[PDB]
Amino acid sequence: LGSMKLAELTLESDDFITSDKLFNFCKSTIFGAKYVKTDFIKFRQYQYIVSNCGWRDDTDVVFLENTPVLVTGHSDYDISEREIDIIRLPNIRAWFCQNRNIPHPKVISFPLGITNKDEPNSEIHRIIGNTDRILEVSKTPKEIKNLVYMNITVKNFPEERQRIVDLYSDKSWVTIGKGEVSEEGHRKFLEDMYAHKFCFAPRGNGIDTHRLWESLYLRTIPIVKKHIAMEQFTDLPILFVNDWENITEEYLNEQYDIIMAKDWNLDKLKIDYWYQKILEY
Ligand SMILES: O=c1ccn([C@@H]2O[C@H](COP(=O)(O)OP(=O)(O)O[C@H]3OC[C@@H](O)[C@H](O)[C@H]3O)[C@@H](O)[C@H]2O)c(=O)[nH]1
Ligand SMILES: [Ca+2]
Ligand SMILES: [Ca+2]
Ligand SMILES: [Mg+2]
Ligand SMILES: [Mg+2]
Ligand SMILES: [Mg+2]
Ligand SMILES: [Mg+2]
Ligand SMILES: [Mg+2]
Ligand SMILES: [Mg+2]
Ligand SMILES: [Mg+2]
Ligand SMILES: [Mg+2]
Repeated sequence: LGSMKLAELTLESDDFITSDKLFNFCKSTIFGAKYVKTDFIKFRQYQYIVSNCGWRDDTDVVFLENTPVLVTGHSDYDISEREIDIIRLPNIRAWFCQNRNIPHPKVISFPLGITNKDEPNSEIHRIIGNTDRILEVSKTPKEIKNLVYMNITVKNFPEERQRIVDLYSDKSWVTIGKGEVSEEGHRKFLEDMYAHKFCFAPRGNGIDTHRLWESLYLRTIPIVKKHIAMEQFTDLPILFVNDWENITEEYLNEQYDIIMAKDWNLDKLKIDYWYQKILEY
């Protein structure tokens, strides 16, 4: 009903999606959702019994046969056919997950969103988890320097990321950013991203990527390869590509005009949407 254009996006400091906010939300057992780090699903030693085993100081044993809402994240691991036995539990009303990798209506994707700043005793997390710096940049005048921003660690998924660097590095309509994860390097990254219409947001070790959401919060269009993990985000202004070949200035100019003209479900970018989505169970 209240959909809007990407350029009309406004953010408050608590809007930003992080996995910590959903984990934190689920800590209040009143809301009837159990949060399990995906590793404890993949390497379960019982078919239907799992535990966070002291992750986030949570040592509760979870009986999935008596769990109405399951939420998994804080892991590059996906939910796939290997978890079909858990999905088929008649008692489970919904499975909210990062990296959905099975076309099952019970399994609901949620955005990876931004790095968890509170990740105990981690400098990198403290830096690139700063949502205040995202909010800060998002309120400055958006002045476009170029068409597409490129700043990716190729090593993390080279079959896609190597093609992007090899094909597009030398284009006049591409701006390269050097990887720097200092507090100044992170600010520079966000300011660079903000000053482009698009950024390359290829998948990494995990299918979902922080860069995808960082781009959208800065009202920049992320370019992402089509994947079942992304199939529930088609109502966000993401440019979904079949492959990484034959991206041209004329192609992106046209896609910019089409995407910026449409209305999008931008409330999906705000954590309150996913609180309410869980609260519906
Ligand atoms: O110059 C830069 C570049 C990057 N960054 C930060 O670094 C983050 C990660 O960028 P990288 O390309 O190195 O990492 P990836 O995108 O491959 O991995 C990310 O998404 C996929 C998940 O599986 C990974 O756990 C997550 O780190 C960016 O989202 C951004 O927050 C900077 O702060 N400055
Ligand atoms: Ca690069
Ligand atoms: Ca193509
Ligand atoms: Mg069992
Ligand atoms: Mg996961
Ligand atoms: Mg998951
Ligand atoms: Mg992280
Ligand atoms: Mg990381
Ligand atoms: Mg990029
Ligand atoms: Mg992809
Ligand atoms: Mg063309």
